[PDB]
Amino acid sequence: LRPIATPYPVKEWLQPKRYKAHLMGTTYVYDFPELFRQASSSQWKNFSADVKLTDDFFISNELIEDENGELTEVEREPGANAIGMVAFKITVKTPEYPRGRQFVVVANDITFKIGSFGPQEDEFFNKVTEYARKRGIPRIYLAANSGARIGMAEEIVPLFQVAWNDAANPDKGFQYLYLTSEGMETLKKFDKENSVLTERTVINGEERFVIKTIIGSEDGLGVECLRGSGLIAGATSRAYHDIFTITLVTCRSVGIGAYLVRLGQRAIQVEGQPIILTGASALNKVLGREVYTSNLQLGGTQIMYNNGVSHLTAVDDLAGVEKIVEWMSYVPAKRNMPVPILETKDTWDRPVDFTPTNDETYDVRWMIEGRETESGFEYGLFDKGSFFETLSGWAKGVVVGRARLGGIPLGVIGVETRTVENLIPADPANPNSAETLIQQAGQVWFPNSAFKTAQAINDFNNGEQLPMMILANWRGFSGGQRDMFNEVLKYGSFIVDALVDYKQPIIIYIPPTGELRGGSWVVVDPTINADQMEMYADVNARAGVLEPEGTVEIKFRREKLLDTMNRLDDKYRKQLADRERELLPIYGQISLQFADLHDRSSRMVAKGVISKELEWTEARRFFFWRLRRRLNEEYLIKRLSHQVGEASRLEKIARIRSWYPASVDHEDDRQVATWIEENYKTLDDKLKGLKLESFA
Amino acid sequence: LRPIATPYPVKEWLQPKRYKAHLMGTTYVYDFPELFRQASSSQWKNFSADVKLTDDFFISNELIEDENGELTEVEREPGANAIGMVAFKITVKTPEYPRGRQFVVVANDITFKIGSFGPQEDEFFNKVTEYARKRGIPRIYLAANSGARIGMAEEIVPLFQVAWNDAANPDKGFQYLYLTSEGMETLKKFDKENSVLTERTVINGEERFVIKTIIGSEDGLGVECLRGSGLIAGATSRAYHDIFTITLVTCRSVGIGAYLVRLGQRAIQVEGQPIILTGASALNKVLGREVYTSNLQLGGTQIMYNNGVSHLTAVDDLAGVEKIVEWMSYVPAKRNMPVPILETKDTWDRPVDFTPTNDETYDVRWMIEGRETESGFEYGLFDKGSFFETLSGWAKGVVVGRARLGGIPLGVIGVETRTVENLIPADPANPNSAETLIQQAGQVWFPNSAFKTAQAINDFNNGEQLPMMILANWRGFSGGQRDMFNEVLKYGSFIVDALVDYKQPIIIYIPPTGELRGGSWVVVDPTINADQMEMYADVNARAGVLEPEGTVEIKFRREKLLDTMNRLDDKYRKQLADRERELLPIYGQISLQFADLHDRSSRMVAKGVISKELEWTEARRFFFWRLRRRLNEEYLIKRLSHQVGEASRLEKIARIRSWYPASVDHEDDRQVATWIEENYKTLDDKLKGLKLESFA
Ligand SMILES: O=C(c1c2ccccc2cc2ccccc12)N1CCC(N2CCC[C@@H](C(=O)N3CCOCC3)C2)CC1
Ligand SMILES: O=C(c1c2ccccc2cc2ccccc12)N1CCC(N2CCC[C@@H](C(=O)N3CCOCC3)C2)CC1
Repeated sequence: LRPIATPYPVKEWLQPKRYKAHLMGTTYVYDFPELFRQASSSQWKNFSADVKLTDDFFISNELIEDENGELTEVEREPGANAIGMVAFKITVKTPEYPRGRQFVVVANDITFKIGSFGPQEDEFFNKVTEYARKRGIPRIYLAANSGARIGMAEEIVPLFQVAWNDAANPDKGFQYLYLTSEGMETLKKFDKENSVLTERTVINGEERFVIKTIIGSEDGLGVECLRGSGLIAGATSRAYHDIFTITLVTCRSVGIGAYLVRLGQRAIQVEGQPIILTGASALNKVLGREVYTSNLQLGGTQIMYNNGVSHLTAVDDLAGVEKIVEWMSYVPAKRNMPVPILETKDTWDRPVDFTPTNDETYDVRWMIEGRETESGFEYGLFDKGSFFETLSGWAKGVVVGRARLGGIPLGVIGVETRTVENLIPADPANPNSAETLIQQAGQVWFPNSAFKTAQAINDFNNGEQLPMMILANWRGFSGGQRDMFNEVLKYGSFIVDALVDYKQPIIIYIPPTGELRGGSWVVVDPTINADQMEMYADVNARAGVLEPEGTVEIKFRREKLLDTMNRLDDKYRKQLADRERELLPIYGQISLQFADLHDRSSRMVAKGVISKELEWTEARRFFFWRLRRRLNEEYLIKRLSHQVGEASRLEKIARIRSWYPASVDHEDDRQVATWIEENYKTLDDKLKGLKLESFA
Repeated sequence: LRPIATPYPVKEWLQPKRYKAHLMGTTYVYDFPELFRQASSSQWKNFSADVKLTDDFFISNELIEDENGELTEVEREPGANAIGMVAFKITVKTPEYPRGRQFVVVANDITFKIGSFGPQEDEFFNKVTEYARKRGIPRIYLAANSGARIGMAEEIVPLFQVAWNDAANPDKGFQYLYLTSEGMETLKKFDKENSVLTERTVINGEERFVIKTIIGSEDGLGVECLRGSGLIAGATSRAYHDIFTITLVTCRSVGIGAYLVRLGQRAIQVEGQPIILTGASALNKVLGREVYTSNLQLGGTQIMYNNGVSHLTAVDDLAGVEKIVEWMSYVPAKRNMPVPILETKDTWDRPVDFTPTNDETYDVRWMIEGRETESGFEYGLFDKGSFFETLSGWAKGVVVGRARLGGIPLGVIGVETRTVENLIPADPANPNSAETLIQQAGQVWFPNSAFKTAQAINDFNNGEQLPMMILANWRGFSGGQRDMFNEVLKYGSFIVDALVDYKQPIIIYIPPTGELRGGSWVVVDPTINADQMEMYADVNARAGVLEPEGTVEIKFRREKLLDTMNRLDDKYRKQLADRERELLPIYGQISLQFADLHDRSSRMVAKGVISKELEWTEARRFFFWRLRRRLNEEYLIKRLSHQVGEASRLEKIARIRSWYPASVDHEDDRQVATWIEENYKTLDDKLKGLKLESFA
């Protein structure tokens, strides 16, 4: 016992495994539920400081397999785990779910066989994933591992013999490995006969048992660990489409560990804990030369957070747990439950204060969440303090996060107007390599930002099941050689695929000072998914195939411009060339103005390509009710889908709207949401009555 | 008329549009059905040279919209198209479908408004896509366009007026654009009142109508073209998952044209025809300096074929049409029809001649299709002349193509053992750029090859609906800094997602001299999709978590090695150090051999991670019947799925197998396929009898 004379018992002595986990720079597995309790309690303090919490607000129950391999809840002492994988069922009362919400936490025990994955850990991880999926509840994975387990048939080590070419000269080589009769008998005696595959031959009177294959009695030596890794990789790929999956890299994640991080998509990486495939030491042995000095050069935050493999970084385990808990606050309690509404001091009924100007640089985050000013806080489009930005280390030209609109949680995609830089590191493995700094202008989709946009859309859709708003402001895709060669077309196409798959309301809004041109409009147009998408343009927004300079270059050429000079200039109507030179700069400005006059939201409304033209200051009030009306109609569309089996979305929606009182303006979002919420139980009775269904 | 005195009528004079298309270096739209007829006739000649074909073997009928916008077949003169998009319904008798197969060909008319996409071309393209999809038939798109159509309100051009700050000095600036009463009246007279949005003001006695927005009377000027582009982009994204989609880049594909190429995935690019977003001329104007000299620098084959955006290149239009027709020969006639069997002179019943050796370099294509030798042709795993390689210009470390196994079409993925190089071009837009040459060793998955593998899997699955064979031979993923930073984890994960989605039989086969290690096994293990996947290892294959050098380094260290010296060496059992130095190189070899003895297919069988260990020479005979048995059982599984609605795959398969005569060995593929094919109609009666179904 060390240290002596402490006020309370030495927890690292009662369970020496806690000390081992600590010695490896990570939280001991059994102490993670306590971190979730601390993080959950902080959520309450930040929400309503006056709330009196009691320990019954949070329950953690360890899940273990029974005799028939079925998961069951247990209350046992920490460190009793017979396998290197542990799980907990968490039931927490949160500000968004005051009566309780549930989730599962799976974790590697780094103190158990270095946190390696053997067949038993793989089958348990899979069982826990299926458990989460069956219930529709989130699956949190805490990664702290050495990858797939490795071994050798340790029983064959003291028994094997070598068929030397020349016994007196070992250096001269060997023919094969073999066992003797006494070697064979040793295996027979310990019931390990099938540990080797032998072939008997007689050499100079003595019978040799030529080892043809070594199998081993102990399970979890090789391929069986690789099979199990495959099983859990496929399980995670499926879980991502079904439930909310998130991973916290808590010590290091190797091989299958690294793949699991990616397959669950949403990842929080603790500073200094690497996500690696092959370690730096092993790589130097493969390369010959001592190339790398740390695993952080391969899988640190400097790699993974900059990549977008790590969505967020955390200073320590508790910060990571706090970020999981914060992220989950935007997510339904379970699959297909409504998005969790959480109204704060910042009500829907107010104008938007922060307004962008064409002559001034702005951070898009100011439009999203507002900004502090010497003269007071300028509120933005979304609820004050609700913006939770993710993928913040990668493709900084797009800003992705979760936010709340008068309490309604949603995914937000905004455009960074400021030029962004990123540094490609020099790989020590190549002596003829140097670090490159890449600049990328704002309001242009590059391969990385196109990938980030698609990624964000998919992550809001799967598991999170959130509605979305895109504050669309792109001049197009980068069509230059570098970006075309770097497959910008592929990444842009992922955006289309991501929108086709979206199952919740989408709002595309071209903001004030914003533009949506050529290829950028194509990839985000509401006809991609008419069931979910809707588009709005601000009165101060712009849109067209080309920018005014482009339109003029193709459609308002010199002959058209000179004819305009002939019409509008008294002097024009060699003495022409001198007036041409004088007039040309201002007539170029006239044609640019003529072109820009087509690019207005009024033309967008006239041509029916936008639902409405909006005023930014009034957008919060408009979108709050539009979204709230939309969530309600979508709820009723889903109920109707059960009650028929075969009807189109247009048919379902028209039927639901036929139920509204004749006095109800179908175009009034507030009136429509107010009537539905006043009649959920009445509409339910209407639906239960429609159960006069027998259709072939 | 030019030229005079030709033997037959001058087709470029009868229809001057044919000459226009030719002048732009492309085939005239109406002449494309003839290219499909020529290509189809060549298919027959290559299959059975003696076949007598008559014109009734090929039928092309143009599709146009009727009064109610419904597609109908027409026989009209070429060049009569009122829109810049044309379509044809093709009915061809091919070697794999001698009674006929159908498909639709959509194409831009480059002679109609420069092949630009206006709202009418967009609605027609979408209508044709839906037509193809409803019928399950392939959709071939021939791209020859200038992207979305652009325009201005040409009626406002001679009418507009400028509110000069100082009329005598135009250079001093202007306030706004306006119309006069006579300008307003001109619009009123021609029923174009809504061409502008005006606001009347009186300035110095004269009434000015301030132009606030220009709308225009003509449709297809801007945003409406962008909306239509969005519609067709989403339509193509959906079509790719539903039917066989392919695109031939026949002149140039701009903006939406480029996106359509990618969204349909499978693309054949004719040499010298660019896939661009923004042209070189427009880019130089944006950049200031004359940076690019050709659109080929942005979207030529040197970019797109090297990228994997273009799956194949073609020397001319007919070569492209020939490649479409060849690709389609592996594809079912329509969605959910069986894969087209095509037996050739190369029967299933033969050994595999080409065998790889560890001491010699080989091209994996020799294992796939065989190779010519001075002593005769050495047959490979698949049918002679059946290997159709695609994505051949990109990530050359993986070899992807379609092939036939005793007539059975399937997708093949093989590993290039030879080191591959690729040149990243220097972008002229950046003066501080130089071309980089990247070497990548064989049997290692890099970001590009991981992406290509996933891409291939998805392209075999969607629309092609083919079974697949992966001749798995990877040592792992590249875990170095460069590849980790270039998101190898993301690309590797796409492989898992692609396998989870696979709906046809998969065979994973570790070939002779081949290995499957660590991360490479994980990503391809059959537990990822047990309903479709199966794994086999050759008797001369190897597999383990690490390579023997790695296993020794972690599990057969110096203390274990010295104990072995103590046991096996008479002299060992400072005088120790000298013997240690002598023994160490050979004892390192012993431990490497000990480790390798675990890596055998016998351990894989023993541990139940492979279905069987195989002999390469006998693989063709084995796989032919395994695949044929599998296709049959899968057919019966689908029929049963209709007749119940709710039963697991394990339940369905066990039930189908309960129908086999008691004498039938369920493990005998040939006997199982022979019995099913002898009883399809009997099993059908059994299924029709199971239609005593009323389950709640
Ligand atoms: O409207 C024009 C256009 C001009 C725009 C600005 C100045 C001069 C122009 C000249 C043009 C001449 C003819 C057609 C279009 C023109 N476009 C051409 C450029 C298009 N881009 C959209 C955003 C990405 C841009 C791009 O590809 N880049 C710019 C940044 O990265 C390198 C390459 C180009 C936008 C449409
Ligand atoms: O088995 C070993 C291993 C050794 C292999 C060969 C020589 C020396 C080794 C030393 C090792 C020491 C400790 C663990 C594993 C070792 N592995 C470590 C390397 C693993 N790679 C699989 C294929 C890709 C390889 C890789 O990441 N590269 C190689 C090519 O590109 C750059 C980086 C490494 C394979 C597993």
